[PDB]
Amino acid sequence: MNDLNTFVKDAFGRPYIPGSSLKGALRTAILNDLKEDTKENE
RNA sequence: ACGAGAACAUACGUUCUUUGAACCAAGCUUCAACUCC
Repeated sequence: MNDLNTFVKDAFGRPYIPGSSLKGALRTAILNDLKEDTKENE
């Protein structure tokens, strides 16, 4: 009935949000033009 | 009964002296620990 998923923590065991997460969020927000933006978008 | 007989082209002597396989150059670029029920 219980299966816990915990938050990401650094080596000191004190949590933080990595910057790749926020860049993924802003990339999802910016890319509301057409889905043509590949892995060499400047 | 030879323009012949006898006679080492031999002795000595460092392929050696000086000389950076160097100079320049981000293991980096783009990525949501995630979706479904």
